[PDB]
Amino acid sequence: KLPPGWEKAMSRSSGRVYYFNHITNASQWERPSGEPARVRCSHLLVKHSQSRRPSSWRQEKITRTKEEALELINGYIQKIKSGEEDFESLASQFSDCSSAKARGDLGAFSRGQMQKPFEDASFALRTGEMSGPVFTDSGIHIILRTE
Ligand SMILES: Cn1nc(CO)c2ccccc21
Ligand SMILES: Cn1nc(CO)c2ccccc21
Ligand SMILES: Cn1nc(CO)c2ccccc21
Repeated sequence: KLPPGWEKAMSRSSGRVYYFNHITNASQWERPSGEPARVRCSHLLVKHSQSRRPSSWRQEKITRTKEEALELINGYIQKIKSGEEDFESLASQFSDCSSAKARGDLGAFSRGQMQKPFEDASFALRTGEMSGPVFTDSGIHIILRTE
């Protein structure tokens, strides 16, 4: 039926069908469109107190809760989807990953290099697509597949 990871669901608030991807946590109204040795991704990381390393270039001691991290991630996704902000702009300003200085770009990678949920989401994204919140031991990620 649908590309890897996609399923149909019903909006609680509207009653209209939508599509959700359980690998990437992406969700959208439109039916999803249409694997490579490597992908290229950018990400925005929000760390929390249970991150493997609760520290970043933004904050020496990261104290926010995982739930608070998820709310930040949700808010960034909303601004990216509305066009109010660009992913690259938000990553540069707010990613707790040092890749913030490269607008979140991580370069190209294969399977067997990244943390597993990150890898799975990255390879399930089509070129140009963005994930929903993806959880790893680093924190919570928004992932943008660029190649
Ligand atoms: C961890 N990481 N990975 C990349 C790849 O762009 C990068 C670039 C600048 C700073 C930190 C970085
Ligand atoms: C600048 N740069 N680039 C990469 C991966 O390409 C990387 C990984 C760890 C730290 C810095 C890094
Ligand atoms: C080893 N590894 N795994 C991930 C996935 O979060 C990651 C992100 C940035 C730099 C290195 C990284």
